[PDB]
Amino acid sequence: MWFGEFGGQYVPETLIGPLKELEKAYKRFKDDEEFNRQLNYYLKTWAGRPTPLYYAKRLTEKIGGAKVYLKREDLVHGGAHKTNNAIGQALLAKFMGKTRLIAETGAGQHGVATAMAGALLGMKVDIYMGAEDVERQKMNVFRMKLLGANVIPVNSGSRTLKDAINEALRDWVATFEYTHYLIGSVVGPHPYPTIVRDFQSVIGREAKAQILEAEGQLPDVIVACVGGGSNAMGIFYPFVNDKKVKLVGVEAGGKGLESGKHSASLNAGQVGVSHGMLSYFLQDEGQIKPSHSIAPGLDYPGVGPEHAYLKKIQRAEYVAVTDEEALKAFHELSRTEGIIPALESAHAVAYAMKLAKEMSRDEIIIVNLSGRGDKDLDIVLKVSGNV
Amino acid sequence: MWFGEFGGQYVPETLIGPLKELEKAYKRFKDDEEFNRQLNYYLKTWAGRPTPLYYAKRLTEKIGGAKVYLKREDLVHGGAHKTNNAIGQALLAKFMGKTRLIAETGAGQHGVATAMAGALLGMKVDIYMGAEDVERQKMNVFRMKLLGANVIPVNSGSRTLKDAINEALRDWVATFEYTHYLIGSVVGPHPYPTIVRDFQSVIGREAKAQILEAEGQLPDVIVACVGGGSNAMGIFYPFVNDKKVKLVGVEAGGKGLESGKHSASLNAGQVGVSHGMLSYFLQDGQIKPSHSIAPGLDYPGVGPEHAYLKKIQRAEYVAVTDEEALKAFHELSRTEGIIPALESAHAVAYAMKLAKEMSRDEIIIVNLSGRGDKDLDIVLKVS
Ligand SMILES: N[C@@H](Cc1c[nH]c2ccccc12)C(=O)O
Ligand SMILES: N[C@@H](Cc1c[nH]c2ccccc12)C(=O)O
Ligand code: NA
Ligand code: NA
Repeated sequence: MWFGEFGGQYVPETLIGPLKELEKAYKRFKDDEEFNRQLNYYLKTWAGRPTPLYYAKRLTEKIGGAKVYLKREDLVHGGAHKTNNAIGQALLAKFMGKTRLIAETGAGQHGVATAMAGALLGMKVDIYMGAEDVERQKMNVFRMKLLGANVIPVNSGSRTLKDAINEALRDWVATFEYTHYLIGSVVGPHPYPTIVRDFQSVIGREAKAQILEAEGQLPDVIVACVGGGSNAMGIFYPFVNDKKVKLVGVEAGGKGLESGKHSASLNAGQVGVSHGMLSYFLQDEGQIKPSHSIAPGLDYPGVGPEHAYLKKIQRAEYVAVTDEEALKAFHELSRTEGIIPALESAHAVAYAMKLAKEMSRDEIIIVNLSGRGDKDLDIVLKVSGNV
Repeated sequence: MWFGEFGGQYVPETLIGPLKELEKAYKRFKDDEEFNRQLNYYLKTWAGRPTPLYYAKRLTEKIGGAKVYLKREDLVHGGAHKTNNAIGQALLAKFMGKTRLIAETGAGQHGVATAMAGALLGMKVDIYMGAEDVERQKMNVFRMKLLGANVIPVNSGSRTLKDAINEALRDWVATFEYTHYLIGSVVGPHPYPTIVRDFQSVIGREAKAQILEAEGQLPDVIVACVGGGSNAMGIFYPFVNDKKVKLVGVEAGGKGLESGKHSASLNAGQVGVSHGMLSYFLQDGQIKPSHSIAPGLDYPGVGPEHAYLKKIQRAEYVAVTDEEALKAFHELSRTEGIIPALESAHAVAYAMKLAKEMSRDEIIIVNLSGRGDKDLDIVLKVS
């Protein structure tokens, strides 16, 4: 339940029963031969795993530093790493005899992934989404509707991601017997941070095998963007015991760390409790304060407790990249490698480019390209302008 | 050169020189050890081949007849099969010493694939696109520019795909010494129909191996959508010599075959010469306009190798309306969690009707040629 001082089950007593049932089911099914057969089958044939590890040769040469590989989570079904978690939890839900899935979403990407997994497995899907995010993400709302999911606008509180999570928790207490609450990052009360990390760790396991095959050795650095932290945990976790491999999580620097408009919880937040977990949050008064990022998936005031832990024990380092830096990396990757990255993933690219220039040419960097940029074209069109 | 009577190389003297140079280069490089090491490496690490073969279990059980499998070309980098052709030809261009790629596009999808491949190999990319299509494909135009390509609006003639092809050809005769013309389907003069089919046949070879692993046998029917015909040939070509395997191409029925608003060249068109080849074209007489809700299927002509297959009766060709493809778009999204391209939805729509007639022991493979992210704006307006 804890990662050092972070994690826990900071929830009302009505949630402890449901969380214990989930913890017991997961402990049984995680190593069950039939569950993993079906999971791997769906990941292979429906999601398209494994994804490749791609040597960004032009980008490497242009910077003239370390070798930059991209783990291509942009190629999984739906365009983001979120699918790995959505399938895992939706299948777990089916094996527990649940008929309905609920989920929070802010950017809409998790909402879409949950709706896809729900469609696949013949399950009912309701997505809680803050009204401000509904307005901002008209196309993802439409994807969810096409996929057969029902989107429920959340009008309470700040009308955004944190409020959707709380409304989803309120639903789950009343409906847990037939409903699984499908959380979209390594956040929330135990066992969710563990379950989501476990279902994303396939990224790192593939990456480790692919890099040893491609280069005969472990990478020097692994770089991943961090919103809540699931894609980073997925690629990090199989290298945690490899002491030589530096892990770098990249948070949303927004308009700048001193601008007050960012989502860098580990960098500038404080220890706090929200959504069932003890972790780092941006807060003023005790009030969990609004976050910002040009990348909608990084727009969350908190962070997963396992990242707080890895930062505390200094196993991983955490940095911030601004909106402008990510936007330059989005354009740069597109025209240098013909890969349009997600704006979230562009933060990790942006940092990797700075980091490669310093490092030696014999050394190796893996960047987790967590998603594709199709979803972000409207945004980039507005902000970068038509060209 | 030819496929039965169809195909050929009916171009002026200014095109004979570059086309012959391309045939020699293609002969040289198609089986070269170094060329294939680079191609398979790019298809694996950058494009993400192989793509899976998916058993659509809920769709199959719902319909209650044949097992429907989907060849998941929607998962290739870029979201459509065209990437296969774009990499192969762009690589060929690099091996021939070319620094520039030109290409036609109407839907924008070949334009994006060529832009991506050009970015990948460090080549200049100019995309010829009709002004009517430039106006209807804002986001694909943005994608191309984002990928470092330039988009040259074509204002001659009907301001769409056929005219853009013509302008690229006029460019290529002037610039062939350093430019490769990257054609986007199995059309145009020899050797383009052969080259494009060869670069897409990876689809069919994977699908064959995959269905043998899953089911222990070849499929009873393969169903693919047909615009120019590159995704259909890709999946058809490895099964041509397997006599038991039925091949079904699905053209755009549009507003209806009786309506005059469709792109079913094989079904309702006449034989003629255009863009240096003998094939089927919709005719008024002269070549007339085409229409489909799926922009990728919106072309009045069709590949000569499909004309050949239709004649020998090796492959059967059918049409599916806008309405029918739309219903299949929604059905596959809701039932399987896969949002198909509207082009691909034509293939799904026909495979669904066909599955109903067939038995539960029998197998259909549908080429799911692309994903539907690009079509959401169009589907939103109709919805
Ligand atoms: N906001 C993103 C990612 C996300 C989902 N759930 C979260 C919980 C915490 C942090 C981030 C997330 C999305 O909905 O796609
Ligand atoms: N119109 C589609 C497909 C296409 C490209 N070139 C073609 C030539 C003939 C027929 C169709 C095509 C596109 O541009 O993406
Ligand atoms: Na955060
Ligand atoms: Na046609």
